[PDB]
Amino acid sequence: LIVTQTMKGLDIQKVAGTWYSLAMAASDISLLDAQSAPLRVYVEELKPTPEGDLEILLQKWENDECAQKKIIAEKTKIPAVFKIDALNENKVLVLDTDYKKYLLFCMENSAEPEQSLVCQCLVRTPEVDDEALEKFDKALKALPMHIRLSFN
Amino acid sequence: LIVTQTMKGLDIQKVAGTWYSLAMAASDISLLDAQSAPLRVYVEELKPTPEGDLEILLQKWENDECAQKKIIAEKTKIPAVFKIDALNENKVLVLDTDYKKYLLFCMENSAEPEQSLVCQCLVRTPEVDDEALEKFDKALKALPMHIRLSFN
Repeated sequence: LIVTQTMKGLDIQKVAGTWYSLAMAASDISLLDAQSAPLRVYVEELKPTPEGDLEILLQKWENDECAQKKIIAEKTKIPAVFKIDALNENKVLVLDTDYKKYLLFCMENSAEPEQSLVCQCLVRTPEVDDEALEKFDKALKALPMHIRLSFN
Repeated sequence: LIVTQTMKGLDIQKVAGTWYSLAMAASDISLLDAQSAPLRVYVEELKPTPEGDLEILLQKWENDECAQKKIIAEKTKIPAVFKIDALNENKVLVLDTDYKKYLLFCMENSAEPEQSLVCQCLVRTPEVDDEALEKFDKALKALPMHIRLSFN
């Protein structure tokens, strides 16, 4: 990705609160094949830390259960780009957000071969509104997504 | 679906030959979740029978293997609509085909609650041409597809 495709003037403190994963897209089928993929998560909550970092509350499908996992994304030199300092490092890219309604973000795997990428459209409330989905779609044409999910 | 969304003037004898599954879409995520779903098949070949019926050579993911399954779709009173006379009956709807390049078809589950539906874009040769994908996309806007796959 590029620094221009990311958001500009992002205020991490305004993304706080709960969010709902509405749609999912991925560059490689496998990445979201079954409930399988390690990138097949659902953002439940976003909590920024005073030092500017990003705490993310996810939920996964684990052993017929809905597992809660908490991972922290560290602030990098570039805004809207966060790093999940793990054995396998991941970068959380925030593309666009109005803070109030939607929030589009992606997770990129560097270690992998080409560009393992996965994005999510997050809505504040599960309203019968579809501006978020639209914004999502427009923001994904410029990317090679091979799988596309939309949730009930 | 409706008799107008199906093809008109379809010549089953011209669809003979081999085909490749290029893209997949489904009305319900589950239907194509992992290699899982019973509708997660890949058309390898289409062989029409003299009596007008349709023999389909599929391949599935079975026990870490690529299983070959042959099912026959019986000719119904309406053209481009075929029935897979099974315990669980299924209807194979052919939407549009130029016989030479692409072929768009869907599989609908009647027994299910609402409208279990799954469609495939089939190409003759895996060319670097994308008219088929386009035709596929246009033919799916008028349908509630929640999952969308595209193969390497």
